[PDB]
Amino acid sequence: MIEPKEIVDPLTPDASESVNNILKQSGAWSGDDKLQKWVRVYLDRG
Amino acid sequence: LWIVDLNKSDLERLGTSWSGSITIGDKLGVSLNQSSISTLDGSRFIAAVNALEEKKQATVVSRPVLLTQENVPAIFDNNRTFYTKLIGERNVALEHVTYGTMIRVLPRFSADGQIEMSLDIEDGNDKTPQSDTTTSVDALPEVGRTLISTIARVPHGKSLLVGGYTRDANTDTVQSIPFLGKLPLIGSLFRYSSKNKSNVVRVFMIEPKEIVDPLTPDASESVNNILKQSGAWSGDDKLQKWVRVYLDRG
Amino acid sequence: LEEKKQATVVSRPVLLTQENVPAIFDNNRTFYTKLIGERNVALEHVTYGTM
Amino acid sequence: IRVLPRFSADGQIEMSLDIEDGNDKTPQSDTTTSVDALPEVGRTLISTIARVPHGKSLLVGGYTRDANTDTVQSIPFLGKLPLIGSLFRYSSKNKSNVVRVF
Amino acid sequence: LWIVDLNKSDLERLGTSWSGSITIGDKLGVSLNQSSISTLDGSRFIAAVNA
Repeated sequence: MIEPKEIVDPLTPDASESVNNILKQSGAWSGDDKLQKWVRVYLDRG
Repeated sequence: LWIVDLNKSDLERLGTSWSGSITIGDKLGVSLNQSSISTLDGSRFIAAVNALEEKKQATVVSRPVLLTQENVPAIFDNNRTFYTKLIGERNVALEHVTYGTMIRVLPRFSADGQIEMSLDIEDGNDKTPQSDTTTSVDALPEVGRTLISTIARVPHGKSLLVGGYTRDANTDTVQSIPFLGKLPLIGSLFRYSSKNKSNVVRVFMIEPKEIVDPLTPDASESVNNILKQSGAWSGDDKLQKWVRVYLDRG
Repeated sequence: LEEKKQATVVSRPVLLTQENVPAIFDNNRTFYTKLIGERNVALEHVTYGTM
Repeated sequence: IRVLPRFSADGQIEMSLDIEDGNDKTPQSDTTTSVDALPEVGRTLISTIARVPHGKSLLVGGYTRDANTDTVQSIPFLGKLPLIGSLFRYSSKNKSNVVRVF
Repeated sequence: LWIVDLNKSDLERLGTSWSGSITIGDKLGVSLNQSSISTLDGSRFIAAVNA
């Protein structure tokens, strides 16, 4: 089968809230660590 | 960009399957299910039951980051090899999967503030027939190869999808004996049922952002918080400081 | 011997472009399944390609 | 690493970067701690011009990864009775999470 | 330039997995999990635990 659709809008909600609902529920969240947060924090908010 | 994978599968196997032969007085030989009498004369008929089931679930989320100027190309690619510990040190073996990634882009600015880019991306492992033992494939999940070739524009600081793949599947079979598999008392001792079900999504996202500022705090304070807490700091040594000090402050 | 077999599989790719520009998507996963036995060891596998 | 730098007017530096780092893919270190001794880092390659103000530090590219794995292998009938039903399980979790940035 | 790496992993493995076969009076043979009787007649069923 086939079906296209037109798209003009960004994703709602945002992608940074999608994966942070994945990683805190699949059991792989990695922001608690006080050894690795010193270099992820350069990398999440700019 | 955001790679993301979700895998989920369960499988069950239960039932018997019979074979073998009998004999009567060296005058007649009755065999069940292709058991040749030319290899067996008194070996009576046997059975085989299978019982095993499991539930598998695995996720993997990876992301590359890279910056350019506008109207200039750039390439990023990467491939690590992930090992896992097969059980045994003298009875020795390993198994390993390479995990490759590639991305090249060509961005520009618009008038109203949105970014337009030009994407070829790749991700996956190479097809390797390996990990022969049952949990050896279970250790490291597999993700297939993929390739996009797409220009796509997106408003400032927000996230748009660029392509994906989903898949759902079942399987059902009931293998049995024709006459004796329907009587109510022990008729379900002659079944052989094996369901199977897996369902997998995988999608590539994208989001750019504009950047004008240097990193806050500085990088020399980042690694000096790493090395004094991971336990590898090397400024205490009175034999090696005489040449690192030419090298930290100019 | 007799049996009854039934199987379904439903898959979908998604992708976007602009208008009047080409684009390619292709994919191939390999699906393993657990043959019964760990020391009596064997596997079997099927690649599933899409373009 | 190869580069090609120049000065700007206001004091910032603009450079031209191709860098590489890693080991070559070697199937080796067969014993269990032999891989554990020396860690592995994958190959990487950048091709990027990037400018940065004087004396401060800017990021040029990186890679992170998170993963799980869960499986519960058991016997269908006898794996649910309360008394010794958990003697027929086979559970094996797995979890790794790795960052790396230039 | 500054290379930096952080790696972290943990892994656990626990449980059993069974196999083997029995016999009754040289008249019938019941086997669990692909144990062929064509290699074994009196070798009773075994287990394997990993921890």
